[PDB]
Amino acid sequence: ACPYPFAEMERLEIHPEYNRLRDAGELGRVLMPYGGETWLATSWEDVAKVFVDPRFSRSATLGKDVPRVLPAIQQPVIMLMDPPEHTRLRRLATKALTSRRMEALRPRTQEVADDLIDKMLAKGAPADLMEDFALPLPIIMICELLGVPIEDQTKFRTWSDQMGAYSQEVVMAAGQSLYLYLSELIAERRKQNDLLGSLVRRLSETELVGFAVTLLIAGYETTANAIGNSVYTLLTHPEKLAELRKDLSLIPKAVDELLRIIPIAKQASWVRMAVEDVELSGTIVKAGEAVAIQTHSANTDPKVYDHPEEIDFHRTSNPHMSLGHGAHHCMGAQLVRVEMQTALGSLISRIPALRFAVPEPRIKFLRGRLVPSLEALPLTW
Ligand code: HEM
Repeated sequence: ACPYPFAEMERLEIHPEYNRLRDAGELGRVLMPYGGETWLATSWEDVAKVFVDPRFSRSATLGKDVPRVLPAIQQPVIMLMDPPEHTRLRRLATKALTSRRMEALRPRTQEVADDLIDKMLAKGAPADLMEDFALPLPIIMICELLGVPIEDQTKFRTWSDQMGAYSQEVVMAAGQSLYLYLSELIAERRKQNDLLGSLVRRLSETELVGFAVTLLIAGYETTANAIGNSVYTLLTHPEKLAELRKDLSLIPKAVDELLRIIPIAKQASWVRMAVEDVELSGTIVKAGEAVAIQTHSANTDPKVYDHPEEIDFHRTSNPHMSLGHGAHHCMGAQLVRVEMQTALGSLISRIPALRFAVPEPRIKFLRGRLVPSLEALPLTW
């Protein structure tokens, strides 16, 4: 078993191998740094199975020395649950966290988006979209979706930023301040029905605050990167920026085509566990063996997509895996699209003379994460 990761993904590209195996119709076996060897799925068909098939448990690695990447062991989160606990827990949260409820935020997003622009270009010459726009937009929208008082939208932020750049005694101090402030908020909503109110309706207080902290994590630093990384990719392919400044009616299907093509992690997912013998790619991953997935190789499979390694805003359908598949599919999906749609949309519309302030090859990324994130994205206009 050839060791994994294959190469520290510097910048935003992928190691050839993944696509090599997809096409080989080969299921990879790799040696992860911690825990042991794992299997590795790269095909759309075989990444679809691991997302949706019930022969693969996410439960079965809580408290375990499982084929992993970071030494720390994972601490029961929703994304580490199987049916029917997961299903009862998702079934409830879906009744509060609605696709409607999320479309309902588009007018606010416009405000914070279009006034985040106002400020940014109202300041200096060159800017840093990351600190001036890509990072603030999603926390502000997270807050607004929780119905956090705008008088604490900053104090709050400051707490979510110190989850690193902050001392150990003031990491947990932040978390505990966020946990105790987020229960009190749910306490001051039980007497009244928005998202936190709707959540109180069968969920335990423990699961209620749990979820509120999860959404913060699941969709803050991820949504930042999507906005950041997309702008980047769009500026290094203007044939396709231009295609969006001519008509903005495209941006929905664009957001999804940018989601397909940009890698969401620097490497393969947390591993799932086979709870019964399964065939993937002609191999019998036996019960107990572990399988990690690559969404990118699935998101550019020629057996599923035409001209995969090419952008195209007219794709009939777009069954990408950047936002998950089946039971555990991203329950921000709608908010994400909303955020990203209005984020890029105005951004483009407002400032159609946008460009890098530096030679792209010179635009640096970070070494100390699992998701690809720009260290800074300086621009001009
Ligand atoms: C902006 C880019 C985002 C991307 C690319 C993204 C991607 C994903 C992916 C790939 C999963 C797969 C879970 C899995 O099957 O392992 C997922 C799950 C999830 N995401 Fe997101 N997400 C984003 C933003 C958000 C936001 C903004 C929220 C909440 C406000 C959110 C909440 C969740 C939740 C709760 C799950 C777990 C659902 C479950 O386990 O049933 N995400 N997301």
